[PDB]
Amino acid sequence: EEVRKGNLERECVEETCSYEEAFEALESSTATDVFWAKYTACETARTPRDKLAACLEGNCAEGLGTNYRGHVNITRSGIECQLWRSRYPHKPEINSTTHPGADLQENFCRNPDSSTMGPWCYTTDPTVRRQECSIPVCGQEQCVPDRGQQYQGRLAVTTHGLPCLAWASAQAKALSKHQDFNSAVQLVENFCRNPDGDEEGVWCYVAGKPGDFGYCDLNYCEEAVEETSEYQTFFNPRTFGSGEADCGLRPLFEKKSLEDKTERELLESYIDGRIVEGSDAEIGMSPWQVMLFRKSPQELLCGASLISDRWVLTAAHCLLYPPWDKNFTENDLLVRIGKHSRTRYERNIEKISMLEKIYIHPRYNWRENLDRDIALMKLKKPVAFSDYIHPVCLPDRETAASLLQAGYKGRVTGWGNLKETWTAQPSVLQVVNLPIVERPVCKDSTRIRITDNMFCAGYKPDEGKRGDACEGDSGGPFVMKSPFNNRWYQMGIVSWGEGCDRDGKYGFYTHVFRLKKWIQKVIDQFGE
Ligand SMILES: *[C@@H]1O[C@H](CO)[C@@H](O[C@@H]2O[C@H](CO)[C@@H](O)[C@H](O)[C@H]2NC(C)=O)[C@H](O)[C@H]1NC(C)=O
Ligand SMILES: *[C@@H]1O[C@H](CO)[C@@H](O)[C@H](O)[C@H]1NC(C)=O
Ligand SMILES: *[C@@H]1O[C@H](CO)[C@@H](O)[C@H](O)[C@H]1NC(C)=O
Ligand SMILES: [Mg+2]
Ligand SMILES: [Mg+2]
Ligand SMILES: [Mg+2]
Ligand SMILES: [Mg+2]
Repeated sequence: EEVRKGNLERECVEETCSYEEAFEALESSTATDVFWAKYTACETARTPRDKLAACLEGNCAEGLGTNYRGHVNITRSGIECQLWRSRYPHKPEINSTTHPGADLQENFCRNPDSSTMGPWCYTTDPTVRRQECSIPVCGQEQCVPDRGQQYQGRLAVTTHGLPCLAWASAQAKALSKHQDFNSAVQLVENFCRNPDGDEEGVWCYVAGKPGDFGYCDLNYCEEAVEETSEYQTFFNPRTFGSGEADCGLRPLFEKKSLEDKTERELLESYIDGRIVEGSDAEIGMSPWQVMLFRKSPQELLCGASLISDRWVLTAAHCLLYPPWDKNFTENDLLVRIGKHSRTRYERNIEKISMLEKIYIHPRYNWRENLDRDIALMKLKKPVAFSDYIHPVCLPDRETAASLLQAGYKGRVTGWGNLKETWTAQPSVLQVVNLPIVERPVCKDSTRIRITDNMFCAGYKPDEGKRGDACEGDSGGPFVMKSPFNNRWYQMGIVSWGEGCDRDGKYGFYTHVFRLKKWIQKVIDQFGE
């Protein structure tokens, strides 16, 4: 009757025990002492039972982490743990015999010396001896970290309920090592893994043409990102197209050692008193700006943002919105670039270009809050830049915060195309600057809830201010100017603030810094 064994459940955890008692009826002595090792670690978590119960079984950090008996390979950063068995790169001061208390098996993080920093391991990185690991703390359940860079679980389907493809799958290996990853990531079967340091999160492949990749739904911990010039080329020119080397350097201004009328105003904290309305932009002030027209009828549809000589952004809901019947093929549309009069045709200033292919961010969802309201379009032929056409620089995690702190305000350049899908009207491009508003103040002014993916902007209303919410085009650029490398970076892709109607308040724009890698897979998908 081993099934019995005066079970502890009642003797040692449903109430405490603290030894002997783990004696009368209990054999295999050192196992009574490996239990005791566990039990001394769980010490301070004696009440309630479930806490202790879940401490002893150890996928769980209590206090200084000694109790951990789970299976995590990786450190805080991404470094793989050097097996405890091992001396390369590091001869251990603490081998399995010297501290036989802790379970020093394989490379799973432990804490046999109970260092204040908690569970840790030896590194495969020769410059780093021991780096602590980030482990599920007891009673703060779920919360994936590092955008699923250290994801060692088993998720095998996309957000849209599609099947992941195997990571060899004949062609899924043919295109794998086409690009470099982090090899400290175990790419099993068909599970959702984040090789390429994707700021968006984990993902996998899907049935379709080569390189099809839905993303994976996982509860990531809330990254509250809101805490000639030298800007290195992230992209691969051949696929992405040229431009990045020189992006965000306005021909008529930056290159000509010129500040426009309202840019110096951006520096200041809202000098308690001075707002500036949406006047007309002067020429070459928002060159990356784009206009999306329907072909037949000649119907202006949406704003956009040049990022190269090749790729351009917009708001997914400009081509796909089933609440209407928006489903535009490439043959339905065209874009215009470097325009200034909405109505006139700019002869030998503006370029007309057609579409080659459209790419709706795979995690686009309109059936709730327009999550990932993002799209991507390639032009059937590249575009030649000028003093009127010029691309905007794209930011990363690091620049977000850097620019959302030091820089206080941003900028919405448009022909008010968002507003005017509602009334029935600016004739010429309007520029206007808006301060980013604290997220919590933005939260309790709106019903539709805000992920970390979206943010708010505008001046504070005080009972006598009418809502200038809805400045700019829909799918157009919100932009910011770095006071360090002196380049224009796009932060937002204008979306419907509420709709726009409801407002006597603030203005909404989707984040972009997490796109970076999603883009890189798409330009490859299409090709060179
Ligand atoms: C790092 O994590 C990997 C991935 O889980 C571990 O390797 C797996 O080990 C289990 C059985 O122990 C197998 O079922 C999987 O197929 C393995 N996957 C591999 C080898 O890719 C591995 O144990 C961990 N590494 C260390 C050094 O502990
Ligand atoms: C563990 O290292 C210590 C270093 O003080 C040494 O005494 C012992 O022989 C080593 N044993 C093993 C198995 O590594
Ligand atoms: C648009 O319609 C076409 C059929 O003409 C088809 O490709 C598809 O069902 C629609 N596109 C989307 C994204 O739903
Ligand atoms: Mg019970
Ligand atoms: Mg007893
Ligand atoms: Mg007794
Ligand atoms: Mg007794």
